[PDB]
Amino acid sequence: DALGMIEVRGFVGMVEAADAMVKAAKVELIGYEKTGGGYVTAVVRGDVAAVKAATEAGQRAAERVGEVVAVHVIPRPHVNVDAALPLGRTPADALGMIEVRGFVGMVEAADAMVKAAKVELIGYEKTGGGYVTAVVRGDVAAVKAATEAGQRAAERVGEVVAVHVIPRPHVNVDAALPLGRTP
Amino acid sequence: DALGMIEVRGFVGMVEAADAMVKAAKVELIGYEKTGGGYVTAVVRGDVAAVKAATEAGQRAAERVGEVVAVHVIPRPHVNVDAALPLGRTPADALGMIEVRGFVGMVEAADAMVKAAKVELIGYEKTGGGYVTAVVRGDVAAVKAATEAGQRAAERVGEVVAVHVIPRPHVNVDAALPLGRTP
Amino acid sequence: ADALGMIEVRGFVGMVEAADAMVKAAKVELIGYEKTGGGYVTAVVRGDVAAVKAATEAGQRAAERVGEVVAVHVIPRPHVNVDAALPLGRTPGADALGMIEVRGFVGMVEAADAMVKAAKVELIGYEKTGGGYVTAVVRGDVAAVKAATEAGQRAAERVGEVVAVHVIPRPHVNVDAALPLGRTP
Amino acid sequence: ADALGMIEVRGFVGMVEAADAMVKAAKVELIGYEKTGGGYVTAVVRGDVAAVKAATEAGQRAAERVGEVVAVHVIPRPHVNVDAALPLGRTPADALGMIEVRGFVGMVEAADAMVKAAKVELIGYEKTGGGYVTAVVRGDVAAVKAATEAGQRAAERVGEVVAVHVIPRPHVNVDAALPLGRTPG
Amino acid sequence: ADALGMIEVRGFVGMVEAADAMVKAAKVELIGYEKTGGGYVTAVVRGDVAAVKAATEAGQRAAERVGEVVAVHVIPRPHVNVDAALPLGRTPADALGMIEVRGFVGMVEAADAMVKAAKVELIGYEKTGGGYVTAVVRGDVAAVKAATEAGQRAAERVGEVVAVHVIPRPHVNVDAALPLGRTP
Repeated sequence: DALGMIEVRGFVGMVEAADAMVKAAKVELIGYEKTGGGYVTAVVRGDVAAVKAATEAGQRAAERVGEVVAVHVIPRPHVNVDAALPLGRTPADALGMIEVRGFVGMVEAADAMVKAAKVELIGYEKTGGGYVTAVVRGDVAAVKAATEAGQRAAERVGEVVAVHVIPRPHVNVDAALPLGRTP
Repeated sequence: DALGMIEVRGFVGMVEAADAMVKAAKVELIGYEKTGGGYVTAVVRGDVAAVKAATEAGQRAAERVGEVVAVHVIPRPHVNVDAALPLGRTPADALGMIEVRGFVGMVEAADAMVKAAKVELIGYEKTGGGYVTAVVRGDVAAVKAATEAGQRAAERVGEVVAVHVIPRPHVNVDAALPLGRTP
Repeated sequence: ADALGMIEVRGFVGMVEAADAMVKAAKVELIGYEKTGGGYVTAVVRGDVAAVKAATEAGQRAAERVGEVVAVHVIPRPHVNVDAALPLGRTPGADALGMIEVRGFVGMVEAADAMVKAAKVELIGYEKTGGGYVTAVVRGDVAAVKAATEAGQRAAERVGEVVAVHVIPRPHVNVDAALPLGRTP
Repeated sequence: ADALGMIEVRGFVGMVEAADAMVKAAKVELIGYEKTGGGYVTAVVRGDVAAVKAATEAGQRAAERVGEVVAVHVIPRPHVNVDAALPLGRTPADALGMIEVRGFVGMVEAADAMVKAAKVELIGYEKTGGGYVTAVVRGDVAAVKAATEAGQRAAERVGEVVAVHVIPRPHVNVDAALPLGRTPG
Repeated sequence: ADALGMIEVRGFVGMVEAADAMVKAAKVELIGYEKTGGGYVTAVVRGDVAAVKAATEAGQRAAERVGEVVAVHVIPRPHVNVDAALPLGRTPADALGMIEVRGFVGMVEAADAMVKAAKVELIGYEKTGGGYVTAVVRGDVAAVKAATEAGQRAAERVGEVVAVHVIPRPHVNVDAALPLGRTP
C-alpha cells in the first residue's frame, strides 16, 4: 500500500491533520509516532489516489492550527521499510483540545473548561519537550464555548500553543488516538 | 482542597520551590510531574489561604536557583479535574544537588562531590531535554563542601544549570520526591 | 442544568426585538424580562448550549439596529447557586406589534395619539422602564402599525426625545406570553 | 432625641463599607438604609452626638476607597417633626464579598464566576435603581477574596464594573439591618 | 500552630491604633505588645493565615494615619522553636484618648490640659523609651474627643508632639492585652 505522513510540533495540529485526512478520502489512520520534543507524526495508509488527496487536505487544514514540520507521500514503500519501521503494515461526540508548553498552564486551562460547560476531561497527552495537551469531549457548542473560555484563562499563566475544536471527529480518529473514545 | 503549582525548567529549582512551600505554610506536596524537555512541576495542596501564602514563598526561593516558568493557584478545582489529572486527589540528612545540561558534566560533578567529603550519591534524575541532576546526601558540613568542589570541577566540562544545598529538607520532600531518603 | 442567554438593552423596544429574534432563531424559551431601572431591561432565554448561543448572536444582530445594546453574554452551564438566588426561570418554584420609546411622558402621549389616528391600531397600554423612559405599544395589521409608527415617530420628534421605533410583523407566541404586549392569553 | 448620621453613596457597595466602618468606630445603631433610586443609597445611624460625629468621619474616609460619596452630614438634635415623617428608625461571623455592576448581565456573570472559583454562597442580589445591581456572596475570608477577584475579572469583559470590595468580619449590627444573607431570623 | 502577625511603630499611639484596627477587621487575637526601647513597639496578633493577613492590611492603613510605621509582616506557620523562645502568646466600654510627646515636660502639660478640658480620667502614662512618653485618658466619647484637642494645642507650645489619636469604642481585646486603665 501507499504511505502518507504529516509531522507537526504540536499534538493539536496533528489531530486536526489526521481528522482532515480520513475525511478527504478513504484512508486508514494506523496511529501516531511520538519522536519527543513536542513532535508527533500522523501516519495514514491506502492507495496512491486516496493518500495523495488526503495528504493535501490534511496539510491544508493543519497549517491553520499548529506548526507544520514535514509533509510527504510515498507511493510504494519498499518491503524493507515496512519490516523495520512502525507504519501499521509490519508482520462520536465533539472534540476540544488545548496545547500549552507548560503543565501549569494546561491545568488552569482544563479547570476553566469543565467549569464553563458540561464537558468531560478525558485526560491529557504529553508529547515531550514540555508540551502537554488537554482533551475534552462533549457537544459541539459545549466544547466550543469551553475551549474559548479555557484559552482565555490559560494565556495569563503559560505559553499557549494551539486551540482547536473538531465537531464530528471521524471514527478513524477516535480509534487510533487516545481521545477517550477508544474501542 | 486548593491547588498550587510551580513549574521550573530545572529539577534543582523545583526541589527548592517544594522545600520552601511545605516550610512556609500547612500544605501537602503530592508529588511532581515531568513534562519532558527539562520541565518539572511541583504540586501542593491545602486550604485557599495556606496555598497562596506558600506558593509565593516557594516562588521567591525558586527564582534564586532555577528558571521559573509558571506559578499559579487554583482555589476550588472542579471534581472532574482531579479525576483525570495526577494532582494527588485521585479516586534528616542534608541535600546537595547539581544540574547539568550534559551527562558528561554531571558525572564529573558527582565524582568530585564524593571525593571532596563523605557524601552518598543516591542516584541521578533525568528530566529530559539533556537535563540531568546529581543528588548527594549526608550531613550539612559534607554536602556544603562537596557541592562547592563539585561545582568548580563541573564548569570545566559541561553546561552547569544550577547548584543548591538544602541543610534540613522538610519531611514531606523526602516522601514525595526520589531523593534517596524515602521511608 | 439548562443553558442561559441574556441581552441587556437601555430601551424596552430594543429588548423586545432582541427577545423576538432569539425565540425565532432556535429552540429557546423566553423566561421573562428583568427591569433594573433607569431604562435598563434584560431579556433572558434558556435551553441548551447549541440553541442559546445561536439565538443570542441572532438577537444581538437584530437589536443593534433599533436600540442601544449594553451587554450580551451566554453562560453554558450556570451554577446551581445562581439559579437558586436569581430569577432566571429555573428555580425551586398573531397581531402585529408597534412600539415607540420616548424619554419623556409627554412625547409618548403625542406619539400614541398620532398612531391611533393614522391607521386602525389598538393602543394596548404603555410600559415604564424607569429613568423617564416610557414605551407605547400598539397592535393591529402589519401594514397598519407600520404606517402608524412612522406617523407617530414623525409627530413625537417635534415634542420630546425619541429613542427607538420598531415594528414586529408576526411576534412569536413566546413573546406575547412572557411580555405585556396586550396579547397575553 | 438621639443624634442623626447619614452617608449617601451612589453605589450599594460603598454604602455597606460606610455602614460597617460606622458601627465599628463608635457605638451607634444602624437603623437601615434608604433607597432614593438611580443607585443612590443612604446609610442611617443614630446615637450620641459625639459617637455619631466620630463614626460619621470614620465611615466617610473608609467609603471613599470604594464608591462615590455624595453627601455626609450629622444632625446633633433632630426635630421631633423629622423623626415622625421620615423613616429614620426612631419613628413612634461570615466574610462578605460584593460586586456592583451597572448592568444585570454583568452582575450575573460576576456571580457565576464567584461561586465556581471558591467555596462561597450567593445569598442574592440588590437593586439600587438606575441600572445598578450588586451581587452579594458570603463565606470564608480566604474564599470570598479569591472569589471576588476571579468574579471581578470575569465581569470586566462583559459589563461596567462599579465597585468591588471584601469585608472579612462584618459587624453584628450590619447583618441585622442590611439584606446580606446573614439576618438572624 | 496559629499564624503570626506583627506591626512595629515608632510610637505607642500608632501601635494601639494599629492593634485596635486589627482585632476589628478580622478574627484575630491580640496577645500583647513588645517594647524594644527607643520608642519602638510591636503589636502581635495571632489567628489563621487568612484572617491575620486580612487584619494586617487594615492595621497598616490605620497606623500610617497616626504613627510612623516601621515594619509590617506576617508569618504563616511559625516554627515550634519560635513560639517557645519568643513571647508570642503561644508558649506551652469607655473612650480612649492618647497624646505622645518625645519629652516628659510636654506630656505633663498635655495631661494637665486634658483633665482640665472635660470630665476624663488620667489612668497614667506609658514610657516607650528614648524620651517617648504617652499620656492615656479615658471617659465618655464627648469628653475624650474634646480633651485631646485641648491637650494637643497646649502641648505643641511646650514640646515635640509625635501623635494624637482618639478611639471612641476600643475593642474588648485591646483593653485586655494593653495597659489602658480598663483591664479587669
